[PDB]
Amino acid sequence: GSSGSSGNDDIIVNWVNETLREAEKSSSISSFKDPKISTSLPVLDLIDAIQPGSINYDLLKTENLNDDEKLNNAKYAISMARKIGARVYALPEDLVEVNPKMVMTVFACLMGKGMKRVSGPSSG
Repeated sequence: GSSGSSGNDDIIVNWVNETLREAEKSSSISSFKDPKISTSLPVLDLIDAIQPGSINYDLLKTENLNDDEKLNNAKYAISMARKIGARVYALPEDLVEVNPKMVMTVFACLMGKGMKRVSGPSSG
């Protein structure tokens, strides 16, 4: 749930964690500059957590990845985004190096659901 202050930019991380927690995922992040992101674990699981059936670990690697594999993972993650409707403008090449320069549109776009507004003072 959006328990807290729905709006801040720090929620971009909390959400990712929660969303995965409620989904019972083994992926997560610590900050916009998280290492695990290199494997696209938190970025891949985050999507599935919302729409089960898209991400198929079967095709994924998530095992001793490398400059080569790591990439394929980045390209796949972004691919799904658009599939579900996450028109993003970034490159999987920079994502492999946990670069917040391109990821700025990665998570942000996904967080598009978080930020919101209501008429009455409702918490959630």
